[PDB]
Formats: sequence, structure tokens, C-alpha cells
Amino acid sequence: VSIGAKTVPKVSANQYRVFKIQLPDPNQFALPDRTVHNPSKERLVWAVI
Amino acid sequence: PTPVSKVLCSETYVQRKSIFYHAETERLLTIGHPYYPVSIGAKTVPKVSANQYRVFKIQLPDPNQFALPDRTVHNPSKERLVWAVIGVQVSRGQPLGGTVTGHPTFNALLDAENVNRKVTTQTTDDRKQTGLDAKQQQILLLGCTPAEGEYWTTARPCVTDRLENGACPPLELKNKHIEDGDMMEIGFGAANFKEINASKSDLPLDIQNEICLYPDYLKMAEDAAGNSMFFFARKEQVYVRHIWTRGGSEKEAPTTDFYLKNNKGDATLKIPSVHFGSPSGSLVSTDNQIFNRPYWLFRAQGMNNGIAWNNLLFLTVGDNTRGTNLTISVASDGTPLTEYDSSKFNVYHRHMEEYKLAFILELCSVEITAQTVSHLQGLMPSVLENWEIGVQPPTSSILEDTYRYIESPATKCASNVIPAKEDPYAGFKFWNIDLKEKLSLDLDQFPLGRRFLAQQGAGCSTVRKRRIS
Amino acid sequence: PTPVSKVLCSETYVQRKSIFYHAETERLLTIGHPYYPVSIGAKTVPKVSANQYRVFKIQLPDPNQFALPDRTVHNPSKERLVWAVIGVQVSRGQPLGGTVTGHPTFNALLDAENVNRKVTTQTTDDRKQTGLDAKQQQILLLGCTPAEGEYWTTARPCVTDRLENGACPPLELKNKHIEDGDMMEIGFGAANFKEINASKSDLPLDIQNEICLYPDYLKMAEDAAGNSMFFFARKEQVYVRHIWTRGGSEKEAPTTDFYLKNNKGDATLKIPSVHFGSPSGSLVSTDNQIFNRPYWLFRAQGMNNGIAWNNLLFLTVGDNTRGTNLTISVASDGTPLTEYDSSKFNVYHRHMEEYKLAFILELCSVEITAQTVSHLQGLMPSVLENWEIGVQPPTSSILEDTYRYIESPATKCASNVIPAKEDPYAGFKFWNIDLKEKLSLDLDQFPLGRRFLAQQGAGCSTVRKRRIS
Amino acid sequence: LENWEIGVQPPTSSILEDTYRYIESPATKCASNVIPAKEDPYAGFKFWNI
Amino acid sequence: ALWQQGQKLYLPPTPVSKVLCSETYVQRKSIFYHAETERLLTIGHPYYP
Repeated sequence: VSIGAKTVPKVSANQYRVFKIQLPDPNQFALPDRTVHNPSKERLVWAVI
Repeated sequence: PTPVSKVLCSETYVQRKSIFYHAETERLLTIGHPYYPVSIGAKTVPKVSANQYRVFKIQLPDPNQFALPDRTVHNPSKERLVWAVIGVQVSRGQPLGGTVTGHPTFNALLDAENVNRKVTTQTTDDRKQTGLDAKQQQILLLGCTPAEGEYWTTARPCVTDRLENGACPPLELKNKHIEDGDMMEIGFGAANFKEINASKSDLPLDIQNEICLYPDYLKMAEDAAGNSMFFFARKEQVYVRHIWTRGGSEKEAPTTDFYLKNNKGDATLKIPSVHFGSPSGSLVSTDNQIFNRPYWLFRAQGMNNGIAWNNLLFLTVGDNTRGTNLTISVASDGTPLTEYDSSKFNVYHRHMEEYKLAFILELCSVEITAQTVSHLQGLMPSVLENWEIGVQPPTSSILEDTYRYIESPATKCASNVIPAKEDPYAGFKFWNIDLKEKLSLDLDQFPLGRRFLAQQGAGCSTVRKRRIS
Repeated sequence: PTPVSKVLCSETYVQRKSIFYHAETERLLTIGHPYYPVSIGAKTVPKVSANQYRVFKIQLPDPNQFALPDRTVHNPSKERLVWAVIGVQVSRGQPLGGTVTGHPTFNALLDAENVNRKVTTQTTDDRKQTGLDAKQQQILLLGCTPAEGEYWTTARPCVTDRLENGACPPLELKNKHIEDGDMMEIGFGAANFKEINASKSDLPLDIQNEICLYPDYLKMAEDAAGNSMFFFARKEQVYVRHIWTRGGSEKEAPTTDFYLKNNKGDATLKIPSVHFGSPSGSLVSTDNQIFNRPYWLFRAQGMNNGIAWNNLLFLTVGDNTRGTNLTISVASDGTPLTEYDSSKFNVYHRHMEEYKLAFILELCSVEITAQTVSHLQGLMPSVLENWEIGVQPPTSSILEDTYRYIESPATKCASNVIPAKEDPYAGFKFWNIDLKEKLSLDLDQFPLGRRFLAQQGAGCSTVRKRRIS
Repeated sequence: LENWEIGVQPPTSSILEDTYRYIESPATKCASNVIPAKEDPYAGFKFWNI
Repeated sequence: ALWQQGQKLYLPPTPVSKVLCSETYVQRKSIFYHAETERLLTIGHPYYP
């Protein structure tokens, strides 16, 4: 719809709400130890459970 | 147990891990008319001068909220992690040169000259076009809280009434913090001139109507925290270059005990006798400028040796050394001029400043013992809050509304947005530099890293190009 | 010592004794007009509907002030006793059936029919008498604090002005607690319709002008305490049964890109195009209804596995399943009618709902260690007061002045009036069920006791009437 | 394999790229130049971003 | 600090009224019987006599 010079999103009950859940990169995070993966051996990621 | 009675030193409850990070900001540019904000059409042009304390808020990535791939990483409820600066290297990229400033119609009746004709009674106007070179200086500071400045203003005059319209305003000192677009000190005392120059002819046009701050070093050296400044450097030379005289009518002349009258002369002196000199900036060198020189902070001057409390840093860096204005000339018609007219070429005026920021933060875990925890109550109210140490409910646990397209007339207005916890320094504003992602862990990679390891001894690149001569 | 910053599950500082009690409320009845409060003479008739959350406040007998025949009972200053629910069995006594609701003059222009004559321009009125079956559902939830609901309302519009008189109101979500006479959700979104229906033809007459709540399950699942709900059950089926159309003038029709005009037709569409369906509840069964079924609570969904903090319980039970209205017909003269007139018999309208409540509380002693004591400060402000742990300054050591015949004029006036202290939940109101005396210790005696011991294994009566077929 | 930094000519970090303040000013160049920074791939299509 | 008045405190009385479960005084022999009624019919107008 359009009232004035603004809009009104057509929000229906029949539309695939598609979320992009953007994550916090797991590779650039604070490592307070040594057992944390070695810098060049491997990279960390996320896995949904 | 809350037996605390005296300020303590941050090293005592702060554990320093042996981890380092490199936070490099991408080069920042800003350009514009330095003297005052311009307005073409319905848009603006920030008044970007060479005499304004660029004050960066380097917002950090909260250390506490990070990925722990192990157990030796601090236990969840014992200790908290923070940031600690070790190295800072502010890089200034621009061609060296001197800063100049002037004004269309300045107020200067006469100067220090012996063979100049006799002073003509002041005409309706005596103003002239005035050149006035900046008073060269440089100020670099880092800390936790914004740096404080001092200035002079007019203090409310008392009820006692012996007042007149031309009566001299009382004065008084005032503190304030230093924001992003403040004025550097160019030759004249610091004050919100707005109430001191009612003539509009007393200042260089760029500085006028704006407040001149200064570093209240005294105040900074007194705060227990020391949050005000981790360290700091300053280099500034100046000296008189001309000597002038204001052109205002006098409400107070030198009594007859100082001024001896002459034949056919006048009983009282009428021409004003204010002699202010024009500030002069010293020649600038390739060695005098304090920049591009990594500063290793080994011990701060306060009980806080560089702890980024609140995951925040304040960089107050100002220098009129780099800056030089840039002229331009566009044809008033769009076609190269075939003949030389005084009306055809429009003179434009732009100045451009560029910075870079680099930090060598390290990880450091503060213990959370009943005693030390307590202690911070009096050191700071706020860091104990975000940290999640004491609160009614987890911020996350609470559920709050959030809309999509909050600008839609279907939805409520944006003002309601204020309910979420609000940044404290929102009233004041300054350049906001985000470093949440441009942060790494490989020292070798970056410029300031090698520069670091070099000094350390773990160097694949030692800083030595020995020159004999 | 005050170290803790995150909540601890209630089991850790709560000792469970092995004692049980049986609290059975005597059957409760209430009767009245299904739709709105009536008024005959100078008395009233509560509008008792089948679509209102009966919310009981089951006030308990303070545990910490009981009888202890032994030394084994907790030491006077180390520990405190409370109540913990284990079993709840809400019994609903009435004949099963479906709930209906209607309205004298509803707003429905036309329906989903293909052989119906063409739509006549809306006349001055198009309302008709409307039947509308209830959207069958059932909700039960026990907890410490009143359950929270959500609804839609109109949020103040902005200063920005592009307003008109018929302009649609902005909307926004709001929370509230659920009180005794609130409305169940019947087919339409939840909102204080009072500001949404300016037509009086948009709702079923019973629901209109009243607020429709809903269970904000999301909110309940987020509270650390979990006080909001120990457990809960819900069963609700619905589906469209007819499809209708409002009868209001339109401020926004489908643009020409959707609606294709026809010969001799009109440029813009004028008849409103709102298609809301009417929801009819699915057939109700003897097995679907969730009641008379003892609920053994073994682990709550929060850190509070059923602790009656503040010696208080909240039972929010609503279902439109049991309810069916009751008609009546009295002769308008008091004498049986000899002939059948349309004026002689006055139709009356009474409906009646009945409940029962049964709990299997157990005794449980919370320790009172400096640490655990402290802990509750952030869990709840109020239950500490019941404990009496907090200090109250010795100010009865200030000598105030009493007087004799404070009435005498010479004597002080004594005009000031002490103000009675408010209760925690006095602004809101709900059914108040007192259980301070109707509580016991002999499990075998009551209905829900055998039902309990049966499951336990200590049974004189095991719940088994095995049927083979 | 790219973002991860496993194989690339130079660290993105290493490059010094321009960035202005008040890029909407008329003193400064327009926002279109903003595209040079690495661009999200799904930018043509759009969806709720959480 | 001073001696004040607290609300009434409880006690457990004796109804000495426990009911008993009939199995306790009832012995069950192991004998069984089968009582079958012959089919019953009734017919008529349901609405009214």
C-alpha cells in the first residue's frame, strides 16, 4: 500500500520468511591457550545441532 | 567485606596473558572548507580544518564474548578478559607544510614601526585583509575516557549593581571534554569567543565564533584512575612575528600618572592601547613531527597502565603541521578562458586530512574475587554493569520488541528506539572508528607487527639500516 | 561475600523434606449473563462467560509458621520452610458441549457463494443477526507469578504530520498480566478492540469492547525464574467455516494493476474487499479435554521446579469446551400462557461454570547461608521480607509525643492520617481461593491422594480397571 | 577457501583502501565507489537479515 | 529490638477419623460365580407416555 510518500510492506501469511542468520566468524576469536587450534594447521567453524 | 578505603593499582588485580593482537584501521580521509561549514543546494560541506582535535573513539571487540577452544582459557565465573594497549602508532599521510589562516576584515589599527606616518583618528573602518600564520603545535594522547580541556568564559555577574552597558565581563575557568570538531589553540587565549568578540574583527575567520580548548594537563595528572590519558606527547613552538593594535574605543585609558600630555594635545588618551602580537609558527621539520613513530607504552602515569575498561579507547590527536590548504579555479562558464578576467575564474577552497591507527593490544584477565570485584565500585560504576557481574537479570534473558521497516506508518516511530541501553557519550560526538573485525592475531603480517617483534628479538626483520657518514 | 552474577537452579539451595499435604477446594460456582454485565434494580449480574481465563490465586498457609513437634524440624535461624507443588488436578464439573456466541447487528455484506445475486450497493445498513461458533481451545498453567499475555493496540503517532481523519492507526505489541475476567481468543487477533472497532459491528457481542489476550509463551520461556509457569498444557483446534466481507467504505482499493475495469463499470473499486473467515471449533471429545487428569510435576521448565515463593500460587485455567448457554422463559404476567404470543414469554439468559482445585504440596526447607540468602536478592526482592532476614532500624528509640484527649482544641489537632499499606497484587484482581484451613496431612483420605499413592506403589487402591475387547 | 584466507595473493588486511567520512557530502565522491570493497554474493536477491 | 505479636500458629489435631480400605477387614476366598441375566426387552414411544 502507499499513503503519502511512504509505503506499507505487503505482509502476508503466505510468504516464505527466509532468514539469513549471519554468524560471528569462529576463526578470528580470542584464544586464551595453546591447545586452541594452531594458527596454520586448521580453521574453526560452526555446526548446528 | 567492603573494607576498601584507598585507590589501588590496576596491575594488582589484573593478570596479563601473553597474547597479542594487531588492530589496523584502513586509511581515513575527510575533505572540506576548514574555516566554516559551507552550504550548496540542500547539502553541506563539513568545515574540515587543520586546527581541530581529531578525536577517535576506537571501539573494541568485547574480549569477554569470544571463542574458547580450551580449558586453560579463563573459567566462566572466576575471571573476565579485557584489552590492554601496548603499542600505538598514529600515521599521518599528507605532504608536510605550514598552516595559514586569515580573515576578510580584521581589526588592526597600527603596528610596531618607527618611520610610519602619524596615527590618523580611527575612521569609520580601519579593518583590512589580514594574513596570520598558525601557531604550530602537536598533541597526541591515548586513554580510556575522553580528554579534558580548559577555557575562559563569562561568569554570571553579581546582583550588586554598579553595572553599565560597556562594563567588563567577569571571567572564570571551565572544564569540558574534547569532542571531534573542536578548535586548536592559535595564538589567543582559550575561550568561547562567542561572548568575547562582539566585534567580529578580533579573530582569524576560521577560529571565530568557535571554542578554543587546551589540554588541562593539570587535571589529567590528578585523576586517580588516570583514565584521562595513558601517555601523551606535545611539541609546539611559537613566537611573536608582528605587533598590532585593536581599534576599539577605550573605557579605561592610562591615568595622567603614566601618560604625559603635550602642547595642543588632549587631556585624556583616546586611541586604544592594546598590543597583541600575531602568533608565529616555527619552521617544521621531518624530525620534529611526532608521528609514524610507534609508541611502546611500558608504564602509564596513573594507576591504570593501559586497561581498556569498557572495551573502549580514546585517541585525541591534533597537529597543524601536516596541513596546507588547497586552492582551485573553475571557469565561471565551463569553457577554458580565452582572455584573463577577474570575474571568470571562481576560487574554490578545499583542505584534506588523512590518518591511520594501529594498536598492539594484549589479552588480560582480571580476577573476580569478592574484594577486587567490590573495589571497582568506586573506581567506576559502569564497567561493573556491562561485564554482567551484578544485575537483576541477564540482558539476553529479557525479551524485547524489534520491528522490521520501523519507518512504516503502520509501525510506531523511531523515538521509542531509545529504550535499549544507551551509549553514555551520546550527547557529545566524535569520529567513530570501529575495529570489531579489523582485528587479528598474526603479528608478523602487519607493518606495526614486524616493528614490534623487531624490538622484541623475535625478528625476521630487525629495524636497522645503519648509516655511516 | 556477594560474588554471584548468574542464576542457580532452585533445587540447589532447596531441601526437599519427604512430607506431603493435600489441599482440596470446595466446588466453586458462578452464574450469570454470558455476554455483558446486566443491571436489574440497584444490583448487578456478573457477566460470566465461557471465554474468560478463570485465574485463581490459591493463597497458602504460611509454612514457616507451623507446628514442629520435634527438634528435627529445621533450626529456627539456619533454615525456612515453604511449599512445593507436586500435583495439580483441576476438575471441571458440567455437561460437555459447544460454545456459541452471536451479535444482534453484525457487519457482513456478502459471502463465498457462486450462485448468489449480484452485490447491491451497500444500503444505509447491511448488518444482520449473526451466529458465530466459538473457536474451541483449552489453556491451563500453574506458577508463582501471574501469567503474561500479549495483544495489539494503537501506538501514539508521530509529530510528523501527513494525518487525515480516517487514516489508519499505527500498531504495536504490548504485554500485560492475565486477570480474572479477561477474554479468550475467539477467531480474531488480540487487541483492546475498544480502539479498533469504532463501528460496533465488527465483533461478537460478548467479546466486543473488551480485551482479547493470549499466552505469550515466548516471554514465559525466557524468564530466568520461570515463576511465570511451572508447566502448562494447551489444545485448540479451529478452521474457517464461512467467509465474509466487511461493509466499510474503502480508503485504499487495489490499484488498476490488479483490478481490470469493465464496460459501463467504474474507474475505481468502491465495495470493500476484506475477507475474514468465521472460525468454528472442531467437535469436542471425552478424551480431548485436558482435565480431571492429575498432573504430576516432576521437573519444571525453568530453574524453579515448583516452589511456592511467597506462599502463593497462580492458576490460569481457561477452556470453552465445557460451556453451553442456558435459556429460560418466564411468562410476562406470572401465569402460564393460555395462548401462544410473541410478547408473553420473556427470554432469559443464564450460563454457569464450575471448578475444583486439588494440590499435592510437599514441605521443603531452604537453607539460609550467607551465600544463598544473598542470592535471592536478585531472584526476588519480596520473598526476603517474608523471611525477615533484612534489618529494620531501631527508630522506636525516638521519643514521639502522645497526648491525652488529643481532641481538646488547645491540644494538638492530630489531623494527619496514616495510610494503609498496599498489597503486591491489589491493582489487578482475580478470583481469590483461600486454602489456609482446607489443607491436610492424610493422603489416603482424599480423591487425589489415592490417585497419588496409587502411582507411588503404596496403594490400597491401584488405578487399574483393565478392559480387554 | 577464499574468505578463510587459505589461498590469496595478499591479505585483504594488507591493502590500504580509501574510506571517507560523510561520503554524502558534495566535497567528497559519491557512494557508488563503495562497491569496490568485497561484495556479498547474494546481493542481487534479498531476504530478512538476522 | 522488642517482643511483638505474631499471627496464630498451627497444630495437628486428631480426627482419629481415618477411614479404612475394605480389603483390610475383608478376606477374599478364591471362589467365583457367574451371574447371567436373560436378555431384557422393552418397547414403546420414547417421547412421552
